[PDB]
Amino acid sequence: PLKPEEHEDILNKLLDPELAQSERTEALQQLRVNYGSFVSEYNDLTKDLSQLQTEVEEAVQECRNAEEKAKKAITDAAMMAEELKKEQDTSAHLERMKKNMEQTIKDLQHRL
Amino acid sequence: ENLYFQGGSGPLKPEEHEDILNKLLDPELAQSERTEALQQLRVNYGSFVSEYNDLTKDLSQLQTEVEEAVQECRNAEEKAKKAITDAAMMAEELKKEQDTSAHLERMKKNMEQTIKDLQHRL
Repeated sequence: PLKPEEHEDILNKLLDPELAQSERTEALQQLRVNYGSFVSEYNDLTKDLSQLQTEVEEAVQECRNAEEKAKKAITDAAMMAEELKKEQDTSAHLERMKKNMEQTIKDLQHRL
Repeated sequence: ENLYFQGGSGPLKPEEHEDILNKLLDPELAQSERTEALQQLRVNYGSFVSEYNDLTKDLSQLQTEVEEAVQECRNAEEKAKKAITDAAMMAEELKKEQDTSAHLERMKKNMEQTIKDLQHRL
């Protein structure tokens, strides 16, 4: 888009009514094209901004999903860790009884 | 209700800008109405460039804001996958230990019956 000082210069060249009609129409073309392109680019950058805001919110919502999924996973892992410890104790106890009964069987086998 | 412009008007519409351009085309136009029309274009353009610059800087901040949000989302999703994989591993080891305990329970009864039979043989 034209800078305000360049727009002003076109305005001041158009201030002379003695200006040649070829440069008069040329300057009028400059303002016309510049303004049409300006409104187009303005509208373009406007919708770009509204979409970028939706882009932010979607990213934040994908972050809300991810952080909550992680937290649930961490809690479930801790719960299973507690349950695993209990089961390890049961297996250790059952292993010791297996050894005890293995020893008892050998004694019985030697006595028969 | 634009507050960048004179009055509550917003930017000139392309047809209104064009009408002013066609008023400056008249060689009979009064020099006072020529200066008036040039003033219209001047005020409108300065006010429009002001609002344009503001929405311009707004865009760069949303762009940095997007990437920071997406990268904090990349992190969060990576954290979640790490957590879920650890949860899966804990589930597998818990399943293995539950299988081991069931096996040992079956073995205990088997040996209990064996002991009884052997003891009855004494």
